[PDB]
Amino acid sequence: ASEALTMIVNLLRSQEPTVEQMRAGLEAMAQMSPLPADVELTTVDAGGVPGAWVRVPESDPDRVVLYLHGGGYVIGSIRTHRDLAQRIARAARCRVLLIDYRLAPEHPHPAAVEDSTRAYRWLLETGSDPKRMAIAGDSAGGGLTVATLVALRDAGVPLPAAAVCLSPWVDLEGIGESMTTKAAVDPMVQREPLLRMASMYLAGQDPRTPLAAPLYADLRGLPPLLIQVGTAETLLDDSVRLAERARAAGVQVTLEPWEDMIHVWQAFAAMLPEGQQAIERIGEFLRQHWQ
Ligand SMILES: O=C(O)c1ccccc1C1c2ccc(O)cc2Oc2cc(O)ccc21
Ligand SMILES: O=C(O)c1ccccc1C1c2ccc(O)cc2Oc2cc(O)ccc21
Repeated sequence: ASEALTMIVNLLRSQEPTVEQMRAGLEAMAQMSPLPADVELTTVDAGGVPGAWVRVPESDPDRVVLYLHGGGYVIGSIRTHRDLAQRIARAARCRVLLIDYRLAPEHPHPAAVEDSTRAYRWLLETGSDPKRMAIAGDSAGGGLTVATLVALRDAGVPLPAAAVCLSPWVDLEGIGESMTTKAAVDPMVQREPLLRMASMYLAGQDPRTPLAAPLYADLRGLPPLLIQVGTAETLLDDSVRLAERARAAGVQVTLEPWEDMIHVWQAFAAMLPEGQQAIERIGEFLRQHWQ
């Protein structure tokens, strides 16, 4: 991989923090991403879920990604993922709706899925067309993407044109082979912090609850899925198992394992070339499915 990957890995290598410390730490890290001056942010009440529109000059205003941020269902915000959102808006030439879905442990499962489905229904109510829509998310948000599609389908809501999972988290038990075999080469995600966040999200519910852990959900009738994942990830086998399940359910899956990439490497696109290349691919995938 690019020499820039070492710079990122060193940043990650330099760190039992409380939830408040984890949240503040991510908000602090996000301050380092300068938001380009051509990015227009509009805060909105997305049908009872706080949100922000992210638009850039070449945003086709009728095309919309509902973006679901990562953070283990415990941390992250509209602000932490605003840079990833503006980069997707730019590559996909669309508007992005970022939502502040309810977080655990304060608001356990299924609050995140209630919020994501409510925001999607609100986009429909306010005139967005599903054939010009997609849902996308990273890590916990990638699992939330799959759960949101399952929940919308089950409620008879029309599904979007496509969906995008970046290093999705879909196994809340961490029993993928890669959780052991890639532990040595993953500088961000290990089994223990995952299980702690799963514990906060589940609040004693079955860890195979389908809308929490969509590795166990019925995926039949989902729209075309792009899964991007790094081979230097403990969560590699979450993407592999998700692709297996979706394909067995007849879903059109593109599984893209990026050699040597780390967890949500797209987030480091300002300094990591493979990050910007992966976002350009997301843009191409979405524009393909919107044609
Ligand atoms: O990053 C910013 O926009 C900013 C600018 C001036 C003062 C403070 C901030 C923020 C900020 C700076 C340091 C830090 O540790 C975190 C941090 O978090 C936020 C969060 C916001 O919602 C909104 C703003 C900030
Ligand atoms: O590490 C786990 O398996 C786990 C699971 C559920 C809740 C909390 C944790 C733990 C945990 C979470 C992340 C972290 O940074 C530190 C941490 O440490 C421990 C230590 C334990 O002895 C025992 C458990 C944990």
